[PDB]
Amino acid sequence: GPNDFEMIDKEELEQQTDMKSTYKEEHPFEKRRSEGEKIRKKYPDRVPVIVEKAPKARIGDLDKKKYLVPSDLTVGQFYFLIRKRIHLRAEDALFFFVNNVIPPTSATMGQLYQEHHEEDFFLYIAYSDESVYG
Amino acid sequence: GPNDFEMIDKEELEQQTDMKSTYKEEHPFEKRRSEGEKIRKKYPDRVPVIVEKAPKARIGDLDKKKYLVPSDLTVGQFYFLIRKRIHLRAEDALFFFVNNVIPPTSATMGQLYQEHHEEDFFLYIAYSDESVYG
Repeated sequence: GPNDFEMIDKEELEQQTDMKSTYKEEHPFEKRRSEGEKIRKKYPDRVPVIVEKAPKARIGDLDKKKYLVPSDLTVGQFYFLIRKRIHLRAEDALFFFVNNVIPPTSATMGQLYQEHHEEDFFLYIAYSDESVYG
Repeated sequence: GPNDFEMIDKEELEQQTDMKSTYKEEHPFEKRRSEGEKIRKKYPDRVPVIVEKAPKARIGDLDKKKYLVPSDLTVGQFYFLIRKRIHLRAEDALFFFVNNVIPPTSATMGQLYQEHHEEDFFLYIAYSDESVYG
């Protein structure tokens, strides 16, 4: 409601410790929100995901950071598809982080997007060789 | 199924960074699980909550750690009632952390317990004067 009070709640301060994103640094919020809003409108069966390396990760690079992922793929299948894009062995460690936390491997990409997408309509994922974002 | 393979999942490694608890260090898991199962059976309308101070918190002490909380109380109301037990002013900073994260102030204690109780059936909350757990 335009004339209703907006509650400011302590948990918003979690954003003080959000994961680093060069993507966010290079692109202003309004352009990001524009593109993610347009792409969610255009591929509603898919979610847009920015996949970036964690600051101290010792792990092979990824060419593209922007992915349109079917919303019914699990996180585990996404591990496989990113691993295949990085060209990692099955044994090479690969960890995802959403809001600094390893997401459930059973979870769907659509459920992660619904719960953790940002106000620019993008889901941000960091990847590392280690199990702690750092 | 006992004869079925148990999935070992990457997100379990989140527990490597679990918040400190003097309670868990002083009481072995099996005694805690016994008490949390018995107390969940006796009080189905309530959730058992362990409230302990964060390692770096500069904040008044709590005489008791063990609380039986009605599961329909909000996080905001639980803030108020813990505030009343510490005897803090309204304007004195007080933050809760569940699994290192500030919970939603609108969430119910029962929901928080459902998503975040540990295998001893206790919900663990740390409190601090600062907005980041440390």
